Amino acid sequence: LDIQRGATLFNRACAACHDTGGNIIQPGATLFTKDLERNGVDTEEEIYRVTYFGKGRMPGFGEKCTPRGQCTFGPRLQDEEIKLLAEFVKFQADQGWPT
Ligand code: HEC
Repeated sequence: LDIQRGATLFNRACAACHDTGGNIIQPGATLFTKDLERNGVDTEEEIYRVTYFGKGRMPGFGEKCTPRGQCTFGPRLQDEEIKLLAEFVKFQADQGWPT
């Protein structure tokens, strides 16, 4: 994957909530491997799905995310952007979110 492009997109679309792989809103639902595993989402395909459709307090970002209330009120992300993000998150989680 394009690490730098992924990092740039993550840093503007995700980082304020998932700061350095964390979760400033919801303890226990970080992007670290152990939390992803406990939540049943430690795969690229599952990370993509939750990014696309959202879950609870997390908005989803997909073009076809529905209904409006469960999705970002900002611009939707393209499929290719969400794929890049899912690959980036999986890679970072595998690496332990290096600083
Ligand atoms: C705050 C407004 C958020 C933004 C912006 C993004 N995410 Fe998020 N995310 C947020 C919450 C509150 C949660 C927990 C939802 C729940 O009730 O389970 C999540 C969860 C995820 C997960 C799953 C993590 C886990 O179960 O341990 C992933 C993979 C995830 N979020 C990814 C992600 C990406 C790629 C984002 C940018 C496009 C993004 N989130 C934005 C809060 C917020």
